[PDB]
Amino acid sequence: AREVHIDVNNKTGHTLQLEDKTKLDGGRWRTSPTNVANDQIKTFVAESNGFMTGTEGTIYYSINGEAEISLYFDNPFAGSNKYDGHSNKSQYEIITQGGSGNQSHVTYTIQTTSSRYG
Repeated sequence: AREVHIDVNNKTGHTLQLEDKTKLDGGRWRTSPTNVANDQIKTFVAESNGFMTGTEGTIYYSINGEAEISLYFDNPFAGSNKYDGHSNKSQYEIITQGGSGNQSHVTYTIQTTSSRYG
């Protein structure tokens, strides 16, 4: 019973549309991902359900015909948890901070990309 709690914080300027391709490679959804409104935070939760396995998956969101977001999480059996957030268009950026442990928590902040000085 490893669990992964997921906060998705939408700061994109648009609605995050959940894509059907969203998938759990291991485990099950206690609370499953939904669309998330601009300037909104929602929490989704996944449960590991077997012997010496863990929870692992990727949530995919669409930014209104404009871009694809991928949020990966892994709370393995033994090991370090792993997480990543990626945007297929340079105009969006994901901040990823997630927990260590067993009942773990990760927050993905989907934001507008900033321009770096000089």
